[PDB]
Amino acid sequence: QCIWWRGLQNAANVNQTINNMIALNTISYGVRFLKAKLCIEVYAVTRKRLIQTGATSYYTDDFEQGQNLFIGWADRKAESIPITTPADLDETKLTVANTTLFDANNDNITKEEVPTREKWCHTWDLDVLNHNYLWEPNNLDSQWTLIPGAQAVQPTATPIGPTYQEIVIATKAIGANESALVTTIQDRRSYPRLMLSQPQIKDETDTMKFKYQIRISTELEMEHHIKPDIANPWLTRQTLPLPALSGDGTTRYVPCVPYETHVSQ
Amino acid sequence: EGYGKHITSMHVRNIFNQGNQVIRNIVKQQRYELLDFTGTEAGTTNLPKIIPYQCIWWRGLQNAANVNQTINNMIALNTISYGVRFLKAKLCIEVYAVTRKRLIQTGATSYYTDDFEQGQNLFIGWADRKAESIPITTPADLDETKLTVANTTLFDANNDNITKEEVPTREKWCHTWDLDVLNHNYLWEPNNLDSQWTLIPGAQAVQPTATPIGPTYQEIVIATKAIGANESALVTTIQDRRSYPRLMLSQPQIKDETDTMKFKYQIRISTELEMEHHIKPDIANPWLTRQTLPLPALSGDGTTRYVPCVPYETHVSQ
Amino acid sequence: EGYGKHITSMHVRNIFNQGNQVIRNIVKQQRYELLDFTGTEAGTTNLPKIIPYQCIWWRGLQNAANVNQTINNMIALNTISYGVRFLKAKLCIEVYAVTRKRLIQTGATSYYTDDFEQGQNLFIGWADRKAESIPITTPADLDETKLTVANTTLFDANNDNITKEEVPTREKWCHTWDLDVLNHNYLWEPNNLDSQWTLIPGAQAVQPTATPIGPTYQEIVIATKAIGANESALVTTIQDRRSYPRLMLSQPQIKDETDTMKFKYQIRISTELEMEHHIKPDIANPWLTRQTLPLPALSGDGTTRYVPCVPYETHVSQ
Amino acid sequence: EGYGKHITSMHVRNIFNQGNQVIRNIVKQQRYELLDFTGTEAGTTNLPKIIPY
Repeated sequence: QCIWWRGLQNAANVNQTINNMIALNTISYGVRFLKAKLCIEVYAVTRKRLIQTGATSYYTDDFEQGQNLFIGWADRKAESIPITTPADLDETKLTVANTTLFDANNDNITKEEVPTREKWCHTWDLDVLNHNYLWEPNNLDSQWTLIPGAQAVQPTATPIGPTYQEIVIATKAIGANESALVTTIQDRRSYPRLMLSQPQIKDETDTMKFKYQIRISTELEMEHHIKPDIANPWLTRQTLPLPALSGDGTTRYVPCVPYETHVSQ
Repeated sequence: EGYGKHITSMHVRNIFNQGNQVIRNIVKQQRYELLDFTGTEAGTTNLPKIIPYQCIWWRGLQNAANVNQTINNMIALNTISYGVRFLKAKLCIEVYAVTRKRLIQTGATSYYTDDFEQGQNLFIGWADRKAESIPITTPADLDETKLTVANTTLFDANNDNITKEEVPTREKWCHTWDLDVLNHNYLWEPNNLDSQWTLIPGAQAVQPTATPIGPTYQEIVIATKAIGANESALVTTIQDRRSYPRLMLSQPQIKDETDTMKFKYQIRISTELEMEHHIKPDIANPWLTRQTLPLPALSGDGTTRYVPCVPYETHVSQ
Repeated sequence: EGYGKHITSMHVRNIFNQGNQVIRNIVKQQRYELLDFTGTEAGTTNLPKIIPYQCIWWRGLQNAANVNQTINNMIALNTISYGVRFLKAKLCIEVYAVTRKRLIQTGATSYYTDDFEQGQNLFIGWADRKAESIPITTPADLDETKLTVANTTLFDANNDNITKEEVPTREKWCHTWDLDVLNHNYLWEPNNLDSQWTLIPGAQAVQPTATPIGPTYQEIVIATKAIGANESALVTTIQDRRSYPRLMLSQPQIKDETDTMKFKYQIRISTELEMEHHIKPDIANPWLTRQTLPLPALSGDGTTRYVPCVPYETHVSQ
Repeated sequence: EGYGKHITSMHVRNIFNQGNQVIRNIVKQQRYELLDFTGTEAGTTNLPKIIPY
């Protein structure tokens, strides 16, 4: 949900691709994201087996291929992601206290289990916008910037603005002289919270502890509409900014609504 | 390696329905009522009778003495439902009798008697081609028998602006409204319909500025709903402009001698309001509200509040 | 003589439905639970795990921590319904893991560790071909993880009376019951299912004389229901004899060294109980009860009460 | 042994394009200019005008 496809959680990962987008966003008046593709691979599954010599206890790591990684969708539930900083986006170190996929009383999660040699790869269609509108070019250097698509929920402590509601209304300031009125119809999009977890197994004392090796592949297709040959400052009327968590708040919560109901006509 | 006819490999499943389940209930209220234009007081005057179909009166809220188990169902279904979409509201009226008050004089005193006039018949006013509103003080004011507006009539000698259908005794007049305006997969917040200022679905863009409705009467809806202190929801929907003219009942206007003739009708007013409740999902989602927008309601501190009842919508060629 | 397209001659109608309306709700309860045969106490012993499908445990009554909005729907629908008929109860079990406790000794002390055995698998005991009952003290006793019966096992060296299907990890074992026995247009009294001694539909004619059920387990039902001080109702129905054997779960019985090997399984036990609620009619009829007979329940002052769980019914040629 | 419609066995992939991507831009320059052979100075003389394509 955060624009993490740039790998903003770390500066050590910048592919020339990102360096292209940074450039193309200088020469483009607007962009429309599409076909964001998340593709995950599990090379290994490793469990920490406690051991005791009776003098001391040391841990070792063994391969369990039978067990496998789980892809939680956090569907059928309303859960948000705290974001303090971009480093917090790292899915390896990102967690929410008192959350689990396996809930003994009521299991609300749809989850697909990913074995080692099988790769789990999901795709999002990020072009919601119609009526010939586009997204303001963003180098995606801010994590509070959230993907296209409208999940109408916003924290009142961090007002998004119009960009999560199907019917958009915004007054953009081109300059001191000219405001622009942007109005668009985009479809409500859910974007449930997606999470990864190990099997929950009580074993002895605390639950079993697995550590997975994965290769997480990402493709975010972006169509940049380049600025015209002659400067038009007023193309902005077709561009509306990316949704972003606003406010003075250091930590900010993305809605991640699970799903949208469907109604017959 | 396991054996059984029931066994099968594990596949992705979560049995929970994520809110796709629906329940269609019909809110039914049926009454045999007196329309008395004879009386000089308490809305029994010659003044026409207004049916507040625009207010959600289909629950028979004008009186607590009429609560059918149906309403007691809706009350329940509205506890377990995140949203509902009204549809096919059906008003069906029957005239069992027509009774006129014939003045009589013995010369010592004058007494009234009641005779049957079958030739004359009840009139259904639409108040079309005119802009008229209904004052609502309280729910008891919704009663169409006692509900009136001063200095109003169906028969206007100078200009007759009313479309009106005349209902004979043994003929029943039954009209139907399609109350599902909402599209783009939106629904109405569940309401037990205990408030009369709550108005039916459909968008008649007029609102009194003394009692601001909010967005729900304009085709393009924009609202920020408070789910909790933490999360606001932005509801935006396109619904069609709907007229909902003021519908009223009246007797013939006949000058006779002195004041006009006075009729009193016996009618059975049958009502069916079809409601499709979308039940809450198996797992609590507080944020389904983003697909629900509240019923239109007359707001403000005002005790008396006027429903627009716009007569009609023009049509334009493309 | 009246004019309109809506008008028509009066015909016999009463819009009220006289109870013909139905609502199908699915009671869903889904859990990821631990089956621990390692522990020496609190039903975690080697003793097999019993699933009390015979008790109405589909509400997850063994714990209040599991209440899905579904159950909160049934609670409501049972307020507005005169009767319900259960059907297509579906039990679906999944094994995510299989974990054995391997004893270890350093010679100073002995500690236990847990390893994965995928080759071994969970067993579904049917307790068929045998007559076994389930003690129920309280609803918490319904938990199939901690529910056990002393001196019971699936593997009996001398005579093995159990039909049992073995469930590997990635395979899910899912069985289904048809809970609509009732015919002749009869229904079950609405029950919020807050009592475990309440037992599922279907007639297993056995009852403990210490806890008399009443007529509801015999094909030919006869009961006098008290509607009020004034009116008794006589309910009589023909329903088919249903077995409902005791279903239980267990680990392999392996003697190894000293006590048998000890496995602990991780499972997700999925449940769908389809319920068709017949809503109360628009007008109160207290006497619909004549078509409803109460759910079977273990009665008496007894704290602990035994469900029969008859294994099977014989079949005879005509 | 894993379940999903998205899941599939792992195959050789490196999503990176190794330079096969191309962008066609048209460099456009458009002008309304004066050709003056009248002036006696500053290349405005009779001498022809050369376009340095």
